[PDB]
Amino acid sequence: AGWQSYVDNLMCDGCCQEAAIVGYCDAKYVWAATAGGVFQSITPIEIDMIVGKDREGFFTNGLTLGAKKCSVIRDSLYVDGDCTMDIRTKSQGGEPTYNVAVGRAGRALVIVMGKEGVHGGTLNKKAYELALYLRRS
Amino acid sequence: AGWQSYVDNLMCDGCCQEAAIVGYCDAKYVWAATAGGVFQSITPIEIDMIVGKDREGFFTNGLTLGAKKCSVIRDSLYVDGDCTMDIRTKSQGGEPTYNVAVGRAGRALVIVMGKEGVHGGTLNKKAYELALYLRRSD
Amino acid sequence: GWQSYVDNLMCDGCCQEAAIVGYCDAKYVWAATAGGVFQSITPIEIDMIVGKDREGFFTNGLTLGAKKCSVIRDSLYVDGDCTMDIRTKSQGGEPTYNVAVGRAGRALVIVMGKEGVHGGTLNKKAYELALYLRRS
Amino acid sequence: AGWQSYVDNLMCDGCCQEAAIVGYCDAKYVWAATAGGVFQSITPIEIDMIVGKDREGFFTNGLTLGAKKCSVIRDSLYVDGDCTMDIRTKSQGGEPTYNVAVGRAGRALVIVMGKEGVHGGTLNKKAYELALYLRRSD
Repeated sequence: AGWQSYVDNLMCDGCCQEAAIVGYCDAKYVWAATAGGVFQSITPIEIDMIVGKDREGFFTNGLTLGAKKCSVIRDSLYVDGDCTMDIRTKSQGGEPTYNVAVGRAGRALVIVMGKEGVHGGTLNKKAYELALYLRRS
Repeated sequence: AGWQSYVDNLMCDGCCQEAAIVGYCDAKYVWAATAGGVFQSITPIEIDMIVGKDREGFFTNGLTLGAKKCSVIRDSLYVDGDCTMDIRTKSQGGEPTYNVAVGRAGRALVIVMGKEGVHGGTLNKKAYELALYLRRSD
Repeated sequence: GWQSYVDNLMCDGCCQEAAIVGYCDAKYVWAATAGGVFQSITPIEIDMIVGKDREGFFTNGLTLGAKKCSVIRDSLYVDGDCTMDIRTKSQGGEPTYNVAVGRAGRALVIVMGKEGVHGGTLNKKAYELALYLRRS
Repeated sequence: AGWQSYVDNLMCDGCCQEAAIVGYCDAKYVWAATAGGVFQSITPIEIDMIVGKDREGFFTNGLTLGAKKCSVIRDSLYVDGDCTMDIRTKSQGGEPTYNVAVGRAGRALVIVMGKEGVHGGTLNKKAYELALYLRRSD
């Protein structure tokens, strides 16, 4: 019912270490996120970079999510028949990189970070399905 | 009971130049394909490379479809919650490349080749959607 | 072509008739299986199906290609659904057949099952195609 | 993650006054259900009546869910392409009847009771969708 339950739904199958529902329109802030993760720290400026008119800048300079440096693998956020972005965190102190997927609905963004080893396709479709569901709703 | 029916409905929105339904189990061959395209010439050996246990050999050496040299962008064919593969044809003398998507249903493979400029995400969800429809209709 | 979707619905063999009919601007049969009553669905009949009056057809019934029918369940505009469970009427010594309507964006998927084919089978058949057309 | 979360998923959109996930095979009992409702009281005997070989007895004598007398509107639990039952409670002390839908997955039953005025179609598809989802998993 609440947005936290939507995060619960995303975290249910166990392949995500974190999940979040983030507004990108007139309620541009984190609606709900996994407690204690980095998504709780996603800023309005970071959201702008994700949904911005410029779809080439993030490929050159990357982007941050909750101040976590990431790289863009594929941008399909505004392409025909899709509404996703495949991202991957940058490895720091020997840590493994993590896949991230964004699903864009009409008012919010579905963001998921996979646990170590989880494939981008799994996250892509997870993000896609909830985005589509929110769109009909 | 015609699979040529499905390829027609894949060619509707006009973003594809080719479309095909290809088996990868008992009926390892093209069931239906765009007339005049390379998908029409997909050999059993090629189907094997697509659905094989080896999910690294094609990234290293690429794969072919109807003999056309291609590269694998992403493999999500057997990964949790997905059933697609993002492919892209290679250029010989500067000609435009074309994105390709594979959608794995029960015993059938949905394969679509986009026109110039059509994004992989578009084709990925195009193949994904038809595969999902086929799976749900067990 | 829409005639591709109707011949698609005839694949599994549980149906004796299938059709794609418009209910908005293009209010007429787009495609139908040849030799059946569905080819003859009129705009007046499409109006009853998709009408604002969701009680009229229960009291007096409805017709598809002039075939007299009774509405079992109306889920066309209800939340989470987009179907209608119909059943043709017997005009004497004839077996009845179930019919299901699936409402997509601007189209209407209509399927008539053969004798013995249960309504739930047809309901999900229409539901699945309507869902595919919607998501796509 | 747990079973109560699946119940939470079913209750999210607000059209259900109650929801539950009930095992019908080797773990034939309520796995999770809405706190304080009637589904919490679903017995193994009631479960057997729902999934039993006899698909006609319940139309004649009705059936109970948590001791609550109900009637069967439609049985599609084992028909081709479907996996649901459309049930409806019987009105007692002037109260309104409530629609109920049962969706059958491989090992469990998705059961939902609509609020006053909620249509059978809504519950039918809600139950159908989660049962199909559970099936993709088991």
